[PDB]
Amino acid sequence: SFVEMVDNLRGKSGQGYYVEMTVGSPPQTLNILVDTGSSNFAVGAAPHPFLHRYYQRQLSSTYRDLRKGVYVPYTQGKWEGELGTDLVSIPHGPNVTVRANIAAITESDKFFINGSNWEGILGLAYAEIARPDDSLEPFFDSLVKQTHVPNLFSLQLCGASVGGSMIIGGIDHSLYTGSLWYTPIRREWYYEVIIVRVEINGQDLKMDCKEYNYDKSIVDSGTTNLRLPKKVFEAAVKSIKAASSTEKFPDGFWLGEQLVCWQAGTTPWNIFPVISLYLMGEVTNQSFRITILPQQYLRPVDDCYKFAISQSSTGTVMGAVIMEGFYVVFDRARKRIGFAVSACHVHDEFRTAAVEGPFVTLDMEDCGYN
Ligand SMILES: O=C(N[C@@H](Cc1ccccc1)[C@H](O)CNCc1cccc(C(F)(F)F)c1)c1cc(N2CCCC2=O)c(=O)n(C2CCCC2)c1
Repeated sequence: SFVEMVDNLRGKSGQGYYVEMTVGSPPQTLNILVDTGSSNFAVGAAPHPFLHRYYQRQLSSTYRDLRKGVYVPYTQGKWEGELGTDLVSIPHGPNVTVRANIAAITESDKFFINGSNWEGILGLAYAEIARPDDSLEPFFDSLVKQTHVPNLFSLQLCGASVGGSMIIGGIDHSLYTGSLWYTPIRREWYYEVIIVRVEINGQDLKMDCKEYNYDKSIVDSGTTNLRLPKKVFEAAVKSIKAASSTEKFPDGFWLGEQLVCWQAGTTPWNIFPVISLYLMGEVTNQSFRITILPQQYLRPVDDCYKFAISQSSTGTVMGAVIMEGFYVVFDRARKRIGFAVSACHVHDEFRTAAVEGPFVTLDMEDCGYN
């Protein structure tokens, strides 16, 4: 049913992926960044030098003021504004119209990005993390309640400027090859999962697995990098350095401070290691792994790249670095996230991104922090 949604996503580099939407009556058109790591629907609603277009409440006859402000701070950027509801559609989405909560963004800081082509943000996670609180129903919850759209969506982010698909209401077999493998959502707030082992070039990092999920581990289409807790990050960087020691790089590279260059075509991919995350599976003592290549974690901007693994103090964030290799299925109805090899992933002639299992892992519940 879903060819109509294929290729409904666009963007630039590490400036997020966006889908076209309409708000209000008559329909105003905006591009909205798709964000599995938050839960507020919000839109530019006033002049800003990075916005070429914005939402104008005056001239929608279906607007309703809710007379309540709201504030949202992210790992990067923050904004405040004014709540209301309005009628909203997704043109290359399902043929439906819904009445959703919408934040009209009045002030903001280091949120909007110059030349980005998007004007708001569609928070696809659960109510538990909506500002101002619980009770502001997120967009997808309204969609599901107000229509007959099944309670799942799936994302295929291609890292080629950049493109992909958001299939709302199901799964499209043309976007992946191999099998889908599934991990439980641990709790409905973020799309929280449990990582149970980490390998770099087939070698185990040998930490207490609690450290991998310290605070929490989440899947987040609105974050660029693979972000890793302090302890895990360093250990990761040590192993990555050693396997690539055949050449040396500035300390500022490993910190994302720098950038690193080679003769167009000549990038020494092979000297760089494969990274595997093992995730909790669906059956007793059962896990599977996702493997990424350096083409995913060295992101391009002589051909030059930035190291897109970085430190975090709020847990693991599996952003675009992770997602670009896979088709990712957010199966809210069964509380699980599926991974499969994406049909648009960047091939090495020697190696591939992979989703593999089953494997056996004991005490998987114990890997989650409390
Ligand atoms: O924090 C970021 N993403 C937000 C959403 C967002 C989109 C566009 C601009 C700014 C922010 C995600 O929502 C983060 N989810 C985790 C989260 C942390 C804190 C609070 C919340 C919540 F729920 F309250 F919103 C959620 C973030 C974080 C980024 N960073 C900073 C260090 C490495 C990295 O990937 C980043 O590069 N981006 C890029 C800018 C455009 C999108 C990719 C974004």
